[PDB]
Amino acid sequence: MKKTKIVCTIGPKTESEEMLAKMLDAGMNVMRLNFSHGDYAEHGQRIQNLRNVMSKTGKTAAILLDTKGPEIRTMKLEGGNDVSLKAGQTFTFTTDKSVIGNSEMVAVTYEGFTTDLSVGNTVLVDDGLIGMEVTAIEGNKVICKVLNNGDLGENKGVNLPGVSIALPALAEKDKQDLIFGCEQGVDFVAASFIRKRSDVIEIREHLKAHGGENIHIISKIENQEGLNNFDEILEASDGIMVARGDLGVEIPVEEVIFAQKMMFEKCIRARKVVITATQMLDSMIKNPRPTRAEAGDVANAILDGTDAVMLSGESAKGKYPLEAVSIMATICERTDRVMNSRLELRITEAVCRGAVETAEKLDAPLIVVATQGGKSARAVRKYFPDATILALTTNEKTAHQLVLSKGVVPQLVKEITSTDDFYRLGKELALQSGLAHKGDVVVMVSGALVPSGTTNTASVHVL
Amino acid sequence: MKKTKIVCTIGPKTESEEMLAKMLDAGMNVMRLNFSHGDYAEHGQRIQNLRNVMSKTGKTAAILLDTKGPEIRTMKLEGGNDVSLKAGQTFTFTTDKSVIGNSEMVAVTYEGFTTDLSVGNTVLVDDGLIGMEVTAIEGNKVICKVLNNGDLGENKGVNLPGVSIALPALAEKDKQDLIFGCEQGVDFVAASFIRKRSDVIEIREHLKAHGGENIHIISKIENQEGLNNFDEILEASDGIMVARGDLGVEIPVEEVIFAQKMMFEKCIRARKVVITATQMLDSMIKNPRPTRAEAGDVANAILDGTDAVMLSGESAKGKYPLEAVSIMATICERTDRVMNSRLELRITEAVCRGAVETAEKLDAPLIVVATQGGKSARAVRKYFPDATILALTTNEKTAHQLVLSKGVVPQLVKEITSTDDFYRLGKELALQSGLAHKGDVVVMVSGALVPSGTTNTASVHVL
Amino acid sequence: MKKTKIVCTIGPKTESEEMLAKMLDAGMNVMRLNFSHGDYAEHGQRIQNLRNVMSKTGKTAAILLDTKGPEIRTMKLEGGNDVSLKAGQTFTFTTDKSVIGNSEMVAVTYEGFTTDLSVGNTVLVDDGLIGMEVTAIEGNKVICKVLNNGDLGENKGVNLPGVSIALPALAEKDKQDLIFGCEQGVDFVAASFIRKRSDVIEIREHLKAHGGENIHIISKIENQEGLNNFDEILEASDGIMVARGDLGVEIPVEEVIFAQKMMFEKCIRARKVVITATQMLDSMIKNPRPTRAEAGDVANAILDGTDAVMLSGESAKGKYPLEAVSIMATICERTDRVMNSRLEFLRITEAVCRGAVETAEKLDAPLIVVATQGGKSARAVRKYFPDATILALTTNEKTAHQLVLSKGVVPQLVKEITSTDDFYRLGKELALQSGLAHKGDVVVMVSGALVPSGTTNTASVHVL
Amino acid sequence: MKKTKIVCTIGPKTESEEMLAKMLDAGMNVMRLNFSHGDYAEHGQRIQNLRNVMSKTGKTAAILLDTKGPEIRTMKLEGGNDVSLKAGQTFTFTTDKSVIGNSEMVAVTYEGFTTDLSVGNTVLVDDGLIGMEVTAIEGNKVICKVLNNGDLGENKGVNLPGVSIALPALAEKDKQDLIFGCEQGVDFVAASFIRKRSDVIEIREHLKAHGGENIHIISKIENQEGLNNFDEILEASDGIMVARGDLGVEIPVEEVIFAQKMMFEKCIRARKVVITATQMLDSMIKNPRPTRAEAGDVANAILDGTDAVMLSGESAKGKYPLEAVSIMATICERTDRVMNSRLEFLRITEAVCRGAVETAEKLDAPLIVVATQGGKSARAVRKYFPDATILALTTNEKTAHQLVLSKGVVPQLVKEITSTDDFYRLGKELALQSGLAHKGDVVVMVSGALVPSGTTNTASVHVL
Repeated sequence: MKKTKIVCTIGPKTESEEMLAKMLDAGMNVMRLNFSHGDYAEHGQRIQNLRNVMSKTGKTAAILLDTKGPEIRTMKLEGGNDVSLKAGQTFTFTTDKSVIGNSEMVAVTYEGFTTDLSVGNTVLVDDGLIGMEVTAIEGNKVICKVLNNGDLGENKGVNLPGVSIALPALAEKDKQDLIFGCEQGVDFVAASFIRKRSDVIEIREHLKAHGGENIHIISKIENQEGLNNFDEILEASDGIMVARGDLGVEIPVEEVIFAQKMMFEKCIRARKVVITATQMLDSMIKNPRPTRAEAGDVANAILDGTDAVMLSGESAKGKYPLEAVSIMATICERTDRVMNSRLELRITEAVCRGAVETAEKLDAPLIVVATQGGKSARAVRKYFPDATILALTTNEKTAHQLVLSKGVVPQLVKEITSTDDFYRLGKELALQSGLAHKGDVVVMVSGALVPSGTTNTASVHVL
Repeated sequence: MKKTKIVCTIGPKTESEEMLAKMLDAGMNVMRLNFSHGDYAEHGQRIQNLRNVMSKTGKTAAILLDTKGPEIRTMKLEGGNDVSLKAGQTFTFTTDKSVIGNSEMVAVTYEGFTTDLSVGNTVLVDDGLIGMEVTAIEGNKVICKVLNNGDLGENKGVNLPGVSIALPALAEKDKQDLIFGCEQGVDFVAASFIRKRSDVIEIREHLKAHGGENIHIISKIENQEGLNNFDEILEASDGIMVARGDLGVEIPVEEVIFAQKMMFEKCIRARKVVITATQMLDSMIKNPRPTRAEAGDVANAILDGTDAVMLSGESAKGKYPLEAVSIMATICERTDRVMNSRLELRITEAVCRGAVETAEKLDAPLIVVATQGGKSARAVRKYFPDATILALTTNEKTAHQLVLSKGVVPQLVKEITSTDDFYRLGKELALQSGLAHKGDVVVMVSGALVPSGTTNTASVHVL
Repeated sequence: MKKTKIVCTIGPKTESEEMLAKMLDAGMNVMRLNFSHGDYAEHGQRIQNLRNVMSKTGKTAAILLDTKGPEIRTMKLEGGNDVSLKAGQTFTFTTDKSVIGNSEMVAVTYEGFTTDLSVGNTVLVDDGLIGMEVTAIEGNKVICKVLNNGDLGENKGVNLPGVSIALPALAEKDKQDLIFGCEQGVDFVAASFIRKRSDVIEIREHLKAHGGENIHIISKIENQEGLNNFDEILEASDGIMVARGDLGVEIPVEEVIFAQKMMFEKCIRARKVVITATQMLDSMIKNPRPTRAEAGDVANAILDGTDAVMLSGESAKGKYPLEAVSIMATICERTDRVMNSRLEFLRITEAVCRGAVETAEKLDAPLIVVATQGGKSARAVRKYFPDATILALTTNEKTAHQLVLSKGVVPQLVKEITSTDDFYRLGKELALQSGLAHKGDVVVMVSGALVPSGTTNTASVHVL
Repeated sequence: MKKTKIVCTIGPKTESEEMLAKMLDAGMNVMRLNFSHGDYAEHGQRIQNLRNVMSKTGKTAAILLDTKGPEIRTMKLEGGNDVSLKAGQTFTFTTDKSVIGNSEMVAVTYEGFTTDLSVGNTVLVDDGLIGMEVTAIEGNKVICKVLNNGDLGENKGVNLPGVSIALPALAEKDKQDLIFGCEQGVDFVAASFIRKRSDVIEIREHLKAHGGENIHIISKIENQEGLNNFDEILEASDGIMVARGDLGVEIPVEEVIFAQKMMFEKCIRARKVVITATQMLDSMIKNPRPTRAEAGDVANAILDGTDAVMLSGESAKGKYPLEAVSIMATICERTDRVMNSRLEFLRITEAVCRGAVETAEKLDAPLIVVATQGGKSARAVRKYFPDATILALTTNEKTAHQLVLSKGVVPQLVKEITSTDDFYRLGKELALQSGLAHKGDVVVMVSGALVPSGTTNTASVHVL
C-alpha cells in the first residue's frame, strides 16, 4: 504494498517491543505519543523500544509527538455529582476557580473567559452536549441563557465558535513536553489547538531554541478559528492534521465534509503532508471488526487524497489493536489500488509533474528521488503517481520524516557526489529494494547544480 | 432549491396530514411504506392522507411500497431467554420448526436450509453477530462449528454468503401486499431481497396481472448474490436501492464503499434511478442532531451520484423526524450545490448529452423536457446538469415517478400536439414555474416524429 | 461528389448552351461575368443561355457579376514607341491628359494622382515591372527617381502600394453595370478595389435603389488599404474575393500567403463565403495540363478553407476550357476528400449549428438537412466543414441560387415549410429523393423554430 | 534569427570567396554541389573556397553533394532538325544507339528500354511535353501511338510514369563522384532517383568502402516507384529530398501536394531531415523579385514542416543570386515566426525529448541545449518544432556540420563532455556566450546519461 501511511497512537497494550514489531508487520508506519496522558519515562520507554525494534529488524518508522495543548474546561461540582440543566434557565460561568459548581454556576480554567467573550456569542460544553448564549458579563462572572437540556459533568471541555481565544500557543506543560521531544529527537510535532499563524511561529521558535530546528510541525486544526486562518497556518506549518470530530463541534455538520476536502487539496498543492485523525475506527476499541460506516469514512478520506490515516485509542487503550491496524492497512491498500494520478510555473513543479507523466507513459513501477530535506520526494507525491517513490537521502531525520508521506519508501545512503553517480547508485538500489526488476524502466528525479530545496532534473533508465 | 430527492418512511408520528404537509415543506419528496410492519388500513390511510395534502397544497409527491420480502430467521428459545454460544463449540440448525432451541440447536423457518447449504459454507446470525461453519448435514439437521462468542436471541435473521438461497421471489404476504399496491396505485415497488434477474421478472409479471404494468420496480440489493448478478438485475429493473448496511453483512467491509460506487455508475449509465438507503441518520431516532460521520456518509453518497437518499425510522418511529428531513435537505442542497456535470452511440445519448452541454455553454437555468413515460427526463439527468429539468407530460403516473429522479420538476399538462406547440407551451410554463425569468435561455428536449422511448430533438429559446 | 465550388468566367469560347451544359457536367457551379470586357448584349446573351440550360437540364447555378472597377493607367507615348527607362533617372507623371509621353515623362488618367500621393511613396507601373520613388510634387506634375531599368509601354496599369487612393467606390461604368445586374437578377456582385467600409455601403445603397437589395456583395480585396480595413469591409459585405495576384504587387510577397489565410479564417468565422481568385491555372490558357505549382496553389487555398475557386481566362478566352474545369474539379475532390471538420476545438446559432455537426459526425450521418429562408443557417453549418453534405431547403429562389457558391451545399427549392415537424417530414422525404442518403442512414435536421430568420436554434436527428 | 535552413547551389556566378561570404550573411547555410555539371577541379575549388571563408570568418556550414544520377534520353535526329509529331500517329523508340531519328522513330540511351516497359505503359518525352502509349514491343523496337501534337528535339529527357525502371542505383559517374565526396569529406550526399531500399543500401556500402561511413545519405524521391517504396527508403536513409517538379511529370498533378505532405510528416516522425527541392524561385534566374506563387509555395512547404529549402540555378547560374537568398531568408523568417510546436497532441527518447520541449515552453525558455555525439538528440528535439532555439554541443566535427541542415539548430563544437553535471556547467556557460540567451533566462538541457549514443534520456532545467 500500500501507499497511505498509518499513524498509531501507542499506549500500554502496545508499548512492548514484541507488540511494536507486530504492529509494523500489520502496517504501522508512525508512532504517535499523545502527551495529554503519560509521563516522560513511559513515553521515553516507548521511544527506546521502537528504536530497538527498528535496529533489530532494519525497518524504518517515524515518531510523532502530539501535544496536550491549551484548553478551556469547566471545574468541580458539588459531590462530584452531575447536575441537570434545563433549556431556558439562566446559567453562569465564573473566573474564580475556587468556586464549586452546581446547576446555576460553575468555574472555568481560563481567567480570560469573561474577557474574550461578548454578549450574543455562543458557549458549548462537553463537545457541544449543551449550548448557551451569553446575556450579560459582570466583572468575573459570565451569564448565559441555556438553549437545550443536558447533564453537566465535571472537568468538561468548552468551545467558543467564531471567537478568538487569547490563550497562548503553548501551555507550560507543552513547553516542557516539546523540550522532551527535542531531547528524544522526535521526527514530528503535532501542535494541538492551532488557531493562528502566530501560534505555529511561537512553537517553531521554541523548537529552534532546543535543537529541534529540523522537526516538522504538523498543525492540528481543531476548531473554527483555525479553519478561518487555514491558509496562513498551512503556510507556516510543515503539515496539517485534520481533527474531523473536534472541528465537528464548532461548525455546521453539513460543512465538515467540505472543510476536510478544502484543506486536503490546499495541503497537497503545497507539497505538505496531511493526516486524517479522530473518529477513524473507534468501534474497534471494544469490537474486533469495524463498522461499514467507519470503513467508508476512512476510504473516502484516502480518496480525498490524505497522506496518512491515524488510529487513537484503537491502538493506545484498545482491546483489538493489531486487528485495527490490519483492517486499516487492508482498507488503505484496497482504496489506494484504484486511485488515479493528478497530472495537473515554478521549475520544480514543471519537472516533477513531467516526471510522473513520463513514468506513467512508460509504465515505470518506481520513481527514484534524491533528496536532502525531502522536498523533492514530497513534490512528486503531489501528483499521486502509480509508481512507488524511492527517496535516497544522507539525512537520518529526513529518511524518518518521509515515512509519513504517501507512497514513499525512504532509504538512507552515505553520499551522492554527482548526478551520474546518483543514477548508477539509484539503479543499483532500485534492484536490491525488490520494488523493480531487471528490464523495468525507472524515472530518476533530482536537483543538479542547485542548492537543496529545488528539483530540476528528470532522467529515465533501464535496470 | 436542491436536486437530490428525499424518501421518507412514514409511520405513526408522521401519518397525519398536519405532519405530511410539514414533511413536504422540510424537503420530503417520496413516502415509503415499509410493509415489514403495519396492516392495510394503516397504510391505506397514510396514502389517502398524502393524497389529500397533495390536493390541498398542489404539491406533488410519489408513493413507494417497500416489501417485507422472503427471509430466513431462527425461531424460539427456551423461556424466550437469550443463550450464550462459545467459539469452537458444535452447534446445530434444524428444519423441524416445532423445535424449541437452546445453546446446542435451534429451528429455522426455511425447509430448504439443509438443502441449499454445503459443508464449508459459512452461516451468519443476527446480522453477522455470530458466524459458523457447516461441518456436516444429516437429514433435516445442519451441524456447524461456531467461530466467535456471542449471544443468540429469538427470531434472528440468517445470512448465507456466496450461497444461492432457493426461496421464491415473493412470499405469499408479498403477493397480497403487491396486489394492495396495485389497487392503491402506488408509483414504485421496492422489492426486497432481490437475488437474480428471475426474481424481478416474477414480480413484474405479478404486477402486470393486477394492473400495475406501469409501476416502476426498484430492486433492493441486500446481499452478495444480488451483487454478483447486479448487471442482469439492473437490466430487468426500473431502478436500484442499495442497502449498504444489509450488504455490509455478506461481503468484506473494505469492499462495500466500492460496491455502492460500482452500482451507482452503472445505474446512472442506464438512465435508471438509484436510492441510498439504510444507515443514513439513525442517530436522529433518539437525537435531534446527526453525527458528523453520518452527514459525511450521506454527502459522499450524493457525490457518488445518487438520485435519492432515504430515511427509515428517523421518520417512521423517530422522535425528531422533521429535524431529520430538514438536516437531510440541507445536506442535499449543500452537496448538490458543488457538483459538476459529466458531459461524457444511440441517438438519445447524442442529443441529451449535447443538450446539457449546450445548456451549460449558454448558462441556461432550465432544460424543459417533453416526456410520456419519463425516459427523456431521466436521459438528461444522467449528465448531472446544473440546469433544472422541467418535465412536461400528460401521464399522471409519470409525473409522479419523476419526483424520485434527481433535479427534476414534473408538471402535468393536458396535451402536446406538435413540436412547435411544445416550444410555445414550454416557454410559457418555464416562466410561470418561477425557475426561469424573461430573457433567460432555455434548452428544450423532445422527441419529434418518433414513438415514445426516443429523444431526438434539442431546441434553444429565449423567454 | 466534391464539395468546393468552381466559379467559371464565361466568354466567347464557352458562351454557347452546348458548352455551358458541358461546363456544368465537368464541375462548374457559378458563372462569372467579367465586365472589364464585353457589352450588355454579349453578357445578357450568356445569362440567357445558362438560364435556358438550367431550365432544360434542371441543374441549378449562380450568376456573379464582377466589375471592371476603377483604375489608374499611363497614357500615350511619342510615335507609340516603347521608351527605355534607366535606373536612377528622373521621371515625371502629369495629370494633363493631352500630354504625349517620352523617356522623361508620361500622362496618367487620374486627376487626383498629384493629390493622393506623397513625397517618398512608391509608384509601380505595368504590374510592378518598373518602380519609382516620388521626390517632389509640383502642381500637376509628380516627379520621381526611377528605381530599376525597364521598358515603359503605352496605357500601362499603375499601383500605389500602401497608398490611400481617392478613387470612388464605383466607376460610372460600374454604376450602369450594376443597374444591369439588377435588371438581370444576378445572384452576386463582385465589387472591385474595396478599400473602406464606406465603399461597401455606397454599393449596398446603389443596389437597394435599383431593386437589388437581395444581391450579395462580394468585396474584392486588392491592396493594402482594403487589407488594413478588412475587418470592417467584411462586416458590411456578404463575402470576400481574394485577389492574390493583385496583392502581390501592392504588398510584400512574403506577406501574401498570410493575408489570404488571415482573411479566409475571418470569413469562415463570420459565416460568409470566400473565393480564391486570380493566378489559379493561367498556364491552361495555352496548355491542356496545368503545372504542379498551379495545382498545389489551388489545393492549399482549398486547405486554407475557401468556399470556391475561380477560373478566369482559363475558361473565358482559353484554348482548353473544359480541361481546366475538369482538372479543377479533380483537385477540388481530391483535396476536399481529406479535410476534417473544425468543431471550434457564445450565441445560440453558433452553439446549435456547431453542436449539430458534432452530432452528425458522432452518428456518421452523411447529410445535414437545413431549413433556411435567407441562407444564414446553411452557411452556419458550413462554417464547421462537415463531412456531411448540406441539403438546404428554402422557399426563396434567390437564396437557392446564392447557396450554390457556399462549400458543400446542395440547395433545393420547395413550396413551403409550415411547421417544424412538417420540415422533418419534408426533409426526410427529400433526403431520400436526392440520392445523397438512403433508408437507414441518420440525418441531422437544423432549423429555426418560433424565431425570425437569422437565428438557427434547433437540431433534430432522424432515421430515413 | 530564422529557423529554416537554406541550401544554395553554388556555381560560377557565386563560387568566389567574396560571394560565399555574402551568401552566408544573407542566410545561406548549406552549399549544394550539382554534379550534373562541372568537373572535380571546379567543385573542389568551390569546396576549398567555402572552407577558407569558414575559417577566416568563423561561420559554420555544411556541404552537400547532389548526384547527376541515371537517366533515359532520346538521341539524334536527321540534320539535327526538330520533327513535328502528330497526335494519333505511330511512333517508335529503338535501343540501337547508331540510329538517327526522324518523325517516325528515334533512338534512346537505355538498352533496357525494351525490357522494363510493358504494352500500354505511358512514355513521356521532354518533361512531359509529348506523351505516347506503347502498342507493341518487337526486339529492340518499342512501338507507340502518340497522344498529343508536339515538336520533338534532340537529346530530350524521358520519363516512364508508374514504371519499374531497372537502371542501377548509381551511374558509373555517380560512383566516381561519390568517391570524390569521400576524398573531400562532404557532409551529405543527395542520391538521385531512389526507388527501392536496395538502392540506398548499394550507396551506403559504396560510401563505407571509401571512408564515407559517416556521410549522411539524402534520398531524392523523383518518381512513383520510390514514392510507393517510401517507407523503406526512409528507414535506410538519413534524410529525404523531395523533387516535386520531377514528380509532377511522373504522377498525377492532383497528388503531388499530398505526396510532399505525406513524406514531410513521415520524415519528421523519424527524426530525419527533409529538403524542399526544385521549382522554388526559378523566376529569379532572370528577375530580381519572385512571383507571388513562388513565395507562397515556399511558405507552404515550410508550414508543411521542411527542414530546409533549396535554391538551384537561382544561386548557381542566375543573374540575381544574393537577391534570391535574401528573399528566401525573408520568407523563412516570416513563416517560421508564426509556426507552433507539435507536442504529439512509446520509447524513452520520444518521451524525454518531447517532454523537454513541453517543459521549455511552459517555462518560456528561449534555448534548449542538447548534448549529442552523432546528432540524434538534437534532431529528436527538433521533431516537435520548438519555439526555442536548439544549441547542440558535440565533439564530432562531421556532426557539427551536418546539424547545419536541421531546422532551428545552432551547432557548437566543444573539446569534451566528461559528465552530466559537467555538461550542465558547460552548457550554461556556452548558452550565455552564444548570445541566444541571457542571465535569468531558463534553459532546458537534454542529454544521454549512462547510456550509449542513440538514446536521449535526460532533461534538466537551469537558470543562467
